[PDB]
Amino acid sequence: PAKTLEAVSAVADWLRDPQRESPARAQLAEAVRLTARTLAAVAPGASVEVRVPPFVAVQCISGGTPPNVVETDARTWLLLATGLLDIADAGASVQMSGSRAAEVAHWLPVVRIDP
Repeated sequence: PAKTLEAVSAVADWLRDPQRESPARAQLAEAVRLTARTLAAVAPGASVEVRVPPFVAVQCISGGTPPNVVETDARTWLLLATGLLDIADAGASVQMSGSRAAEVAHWLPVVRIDP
C-alpha cells in the first residue's frame, strides 16, 4: 500500500549509505514485513518460502512449508526489494534451496526507489 512506501522511505537513506543513522528495530521490522507481504500479494502461491529472520517468513509464487526456500537478512532483503541490489550479484548473502527458489528474481524489485 501507501504505508509500504512510507516504511521504505524511513530506511531508504540507510539502504543507499550504511554510514547513515541505522533505523530502529521497529522501522526495520515494518519495512521488511510490508515488502515481503507485497511480494506474497503480487505473486500469490505457496511454491516458495521467503525467510528474512528475525522479522518475517512469507509464501509466494504459483504451482506444510514450501519445498523452495529463499533465506536472507533484513538489509539484503530490503536492497533486493527496492532494486538497489540484483539477486545475481547477491552471492552467499542469499541462501537458496529447491529447484524454483530463483523465480523470486522475476518479482524483484517490489518497490522501485531512487538510486
